[PDB]
Amino acid sequence: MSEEAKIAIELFKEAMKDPERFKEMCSPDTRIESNGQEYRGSEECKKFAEEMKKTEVRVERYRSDGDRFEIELRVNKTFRMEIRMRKVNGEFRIEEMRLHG
Repeated sequence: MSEEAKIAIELFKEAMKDPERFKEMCSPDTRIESNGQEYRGSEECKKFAEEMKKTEVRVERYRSDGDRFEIELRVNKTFRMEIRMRKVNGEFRIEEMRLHG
């Protein structure tokens, strides 16, 4: 429950700190939407992470399912971020994430 997400939340937060670590988390399934602009796939997501490197994160909301985790964050320039992740073999994949600020 709390722990898995913590790890999952922390991993994303740690991935926010390390741009290349973020590149690892992505799969071809990954879909990202930012300001009406869409990024989809392994390569495209890694390409997104580089742009995000140019940037105090607060977790406003969190939801838990065994397979998948839905997380809603506050980015602080202030923005709101929603992330959906699925746990695969002790590793976490970013199934989707949308940043609407």
